[PDB]
Amino acid sequence: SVLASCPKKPVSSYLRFSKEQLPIFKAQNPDAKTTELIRRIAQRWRELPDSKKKIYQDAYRAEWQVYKEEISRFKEQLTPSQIMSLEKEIMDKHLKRKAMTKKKELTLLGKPKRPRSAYNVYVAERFQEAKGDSPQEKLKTVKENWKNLSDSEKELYIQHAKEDETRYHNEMKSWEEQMIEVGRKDLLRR
Amino acid sequence: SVLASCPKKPVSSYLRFSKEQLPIFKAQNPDAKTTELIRRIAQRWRELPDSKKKIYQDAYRAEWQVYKEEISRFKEQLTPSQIMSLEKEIMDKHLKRKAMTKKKELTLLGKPKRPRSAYNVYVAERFQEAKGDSPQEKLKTVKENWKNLSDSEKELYIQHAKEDETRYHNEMKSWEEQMIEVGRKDLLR
DNA sequence: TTAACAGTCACCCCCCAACTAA
DNA sequence: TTAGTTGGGGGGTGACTGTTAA
DNA sequence: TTAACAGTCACCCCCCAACTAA
DNA sequence: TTAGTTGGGGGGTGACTGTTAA
Ligand SMILES: [Mg+2]
Ligand SMILES: [Mg+2]
Repeated sequence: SVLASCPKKPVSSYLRFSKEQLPIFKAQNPDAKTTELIRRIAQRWRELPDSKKKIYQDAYRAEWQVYKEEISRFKEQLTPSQIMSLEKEIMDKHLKRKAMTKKKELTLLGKPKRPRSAYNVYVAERFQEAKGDSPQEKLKTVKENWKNLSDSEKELYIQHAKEDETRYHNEMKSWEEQMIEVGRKDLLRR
Repeated sequence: SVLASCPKKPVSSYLRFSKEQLPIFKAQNPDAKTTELIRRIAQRWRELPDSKKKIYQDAYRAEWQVYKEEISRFKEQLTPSQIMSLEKEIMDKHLKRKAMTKKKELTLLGKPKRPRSAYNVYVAERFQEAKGDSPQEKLKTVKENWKNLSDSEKELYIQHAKEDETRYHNEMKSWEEQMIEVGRKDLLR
């Protein structure tokens, strides 16, 4: 909101060149992957004479002066609630990024999945079957049938969830052992 | 601060017992460490019959109903800016705790200080002599003097800065080997 | 370090809810 | 308490390939 | 997982600014 | 950029001893 309307920083010399060169590179090489294009765009930039590189840098320097003005004026007109709101959206964005990043790291390290409850096994073995014109609607049907489920049938799912608790404790022991060895005792359950 | 005036959740049964016992234990054992008293308080709690622990738990349950009311009333009168401020205050406190925890740990583990620059070694030797009756004011007089320092005499501090940098590397090497024994690649790069 | 550009991909997050380890 | 787990549609995003500089 | 109580200790934080590795 | 480093005054706080439960 306040962060969305906040002036952004100008784009440095190379990225200006890249932004403009990517479409003309993509047009001439349609089935070439973007990584391949950027590799060559970067080459062209490094092979570009400094008389021309400078032109892109001068544009950036002049834009930096517009930005310095725009951000100063923007921050002067912000009320205390808007300043704290801006600070809160920045930190909230930063924490979601940092969370997502650590969830990706833990997945690459091969961290075991947490235990699947008796309800989770019911969702797994009874989702796609149940009526519903949407996944949200299908979960409500599964939840309604989970409540209506007899105590004899609940014991079928309680058992599967008991076997998954055993598999979590065994998998966590090996993973945690492995993590001590890889020098990552910080990841262990305290 | 919205958070400061925010009703706090009731203390659970053990902590109620602790709050009341600590003064009695402290009076009867004046030269005992608080840690030693809490250890004994925790044992008296463990040893307390469940008929008596249930009394402390009933107080808590009844107190939880007062809290549910007080927090509901409090949140209804909060403004969108105050709601957003409270949420920010809670998260800010949480992050400061997590930062401090990592700073204390590194200090516990004996992590060395980073390398200090020519400007740092300059304010380390001449801060005393600097004019001012406040640390903030008298540090300001060394900045305008750091600028007015000729580059020839400024070179005298950059040699002594690198003298310290070599010491930092030797301490860092010893600490990092002692940390791979703890088993923490998380603390290295 | 990391945000600043972009096309494609493959992975994560939100929501619906319930359950439960940390 | 939070967060992650079952399901997936329909959004959102870091890594990849690069350089610059705040 | 962490907030909820407390006494003591040995730090840490935040301000003023400049400088600089990551 | 951020964060940490030089200085310290003037407050703030996690570890330590513990259990409960949101
Ligand atoms: Mg997303
Ligand atoms: Mg990139």
